[PDB]
Amino acid sequence: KTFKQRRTFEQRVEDVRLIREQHPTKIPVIIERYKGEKQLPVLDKTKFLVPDHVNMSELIKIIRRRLQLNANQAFFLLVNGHSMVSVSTPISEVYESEKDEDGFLYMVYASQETF
Ligand SMILES: COC(=O)c1ccc(NC(=O)C(F)(F)F)cc1
Ligand SMILES: [Cl-]
Repeated sequence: KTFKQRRTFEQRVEDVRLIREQHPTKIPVIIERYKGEKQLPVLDKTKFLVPDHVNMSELIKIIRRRLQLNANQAFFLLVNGHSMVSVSTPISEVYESEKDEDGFLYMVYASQETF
């Protein structure tokens, strides 16, 4: 079901190495619905190439636009399994501290803060 489950550590590593060589200015992001989630829809895809200059506040806005949410639907975004300390951090900086050993940046969303 989940991305890590579908692809071998070997395959996730190689894909990240390709994105480096074909989309060098992009952060390779895995974005996934919380397995519990009842309310929000599933995304049309899993793997996103995010411009390395957008901050986390703008990435939340992008995903809310991609889910076509409305103003008063709740949305929470975990990064590397935990809460974002700050939405104003640039995704280039977030990547350098929160990336996985395979080289993706893993995110999970829900309507509840309690995942
Ligand atoms: C130079 O701009 C692009 O080609 C480009 C890159 C990524 C995305 N999409 C997202 O950030 C996503 F996936 F989170 F919605 C949209 C356009
Ligand atoms: Cl690029």
